[PDB]
Amino acid sequence: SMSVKKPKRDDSKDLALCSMILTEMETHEDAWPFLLPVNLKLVPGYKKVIKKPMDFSTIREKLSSGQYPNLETFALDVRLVFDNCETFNEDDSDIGRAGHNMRKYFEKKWTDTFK
Repeated sequence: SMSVKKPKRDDSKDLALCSMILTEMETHEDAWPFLLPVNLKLVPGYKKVIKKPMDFSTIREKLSSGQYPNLETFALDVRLVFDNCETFNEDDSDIGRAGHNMRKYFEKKWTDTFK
């Protein structure tokens, strides 16, 4: 509350560390469904069904231009990429499986880097 603060967690490396995580996501072999925005002209249903499209290139541009106020807003956009994938793709598909694998990969890097 006013003039009563919890001890200051060091957040000065968060930007660099989120960039490293995102690099590792970009270079994973199952990243290919997620590297670029879904083409809304060429994928029937996507525009109407997926209210907030997100992809790694879009996260990379937001990261690079100071559009994440903190590390939690960054994790929300990464998770959105996988939540979107699960909304649109059967679990038993190459893309569905890719999404589950990437989410698992991300969540471990996240816990190990920050928790």
